[PDB]
Amino acid sequence: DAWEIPRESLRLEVKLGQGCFGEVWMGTWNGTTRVAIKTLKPGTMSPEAFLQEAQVMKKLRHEKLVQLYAVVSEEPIYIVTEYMSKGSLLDFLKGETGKYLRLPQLVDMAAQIASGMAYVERMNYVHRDLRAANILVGENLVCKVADFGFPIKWTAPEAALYGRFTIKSDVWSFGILLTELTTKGRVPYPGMVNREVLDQVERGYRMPCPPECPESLHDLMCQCWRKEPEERPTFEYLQAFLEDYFTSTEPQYQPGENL
Ligand SMILES: Cc1ccc(C(=O)Nc2ccc(CN3CCN(C)CC3)c(C(F)(F)F)c2)cc1C#Cc1cnc2cccnn12
Repeated sequence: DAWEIPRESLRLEVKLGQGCFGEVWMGTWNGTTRVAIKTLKPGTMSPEAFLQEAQVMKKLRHEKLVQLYAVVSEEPIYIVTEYMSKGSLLDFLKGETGKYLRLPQLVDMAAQIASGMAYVERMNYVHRDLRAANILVGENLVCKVADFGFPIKWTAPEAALYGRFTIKSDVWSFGILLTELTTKGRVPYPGMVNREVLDQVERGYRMPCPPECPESLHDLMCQCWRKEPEERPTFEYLQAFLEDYFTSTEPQYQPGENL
């Protein structure tokens, strides 16, 4: 058991999520420390399929990966975790302060995610659904990699077509996630339906450079979007590249209207 707790500890205060097969609540733990809860909506998935997520989350422990705190085996099940106060990043980028973000805050932000995924990469694990809807945000623009568990527009074409879901198909996704950041949360492949994406991309189409995104950064995304998984960069290299960007790659970056 080890991470099992009682319902006596917890209190589910305001419903923040409304998942495929569950819900998500702000709360309080042992009446003191403020946490988040995944509640299985009963019948649907059962304590087998749902509770392999707590297995996986037990082994990972990293400063950019949402931290498991506790579990509740006896039904209804509450999977418990730290609370990211600004929520999902897609929400944050679309919300109040999205308009004030410039490219040093987005690229800093990006480097934290790459950090988390490098740790994921080190453990020989695949995420499978890397994107702005699976990144939570707390104060001071701290981002962490989360999971809320199909998206053609984020999934690599070798994983979408043939199921080769490797670390390097998360590398692909990271490049797309980068375009979300640089457009402020806009959906990939504007106007193009799932079917058009595959076909065009399959035939070499990549997203053009976002307006006011320098070309150096657009060369990074295309690096993630190479046709051969093994020629994609790595999260470590991407981490460093993003960390060093304004000294080593854009020292004449000058902020403008949007970025
Ligand atoms: C309550 C809660 C419960 C569970 C999870 C969760 O499922 N996390 C998770 C699951 C799996 C994986 C890794 N696998 C990927 C798949 N892969 C195939 C295998 C490995 C990881 C990761 F950390 F590794 F990324 C995280 C997140 C939250 C949240 C929250 C929260 C906190 N503040 C707010 C504010 C607004 C909204 N939500 N929220």
